[PDB]
Amino acid sequence: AMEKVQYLTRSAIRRASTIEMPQQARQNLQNLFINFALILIFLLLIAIIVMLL
Repeated sequence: AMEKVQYLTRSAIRRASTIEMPQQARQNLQNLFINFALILIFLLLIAIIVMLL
């Protein structure tokens, strides 16, 4: 049967059907912390280069 297909689906739904501790809560907080920080630093960096070009 299409187990590999239902595999991604089970993992896509895992958050509500087979998730560990708050996997996406802890990952969404980490991603935002790392994405927000890198986006903020890249913005402050690109902004500084504008005045230091």
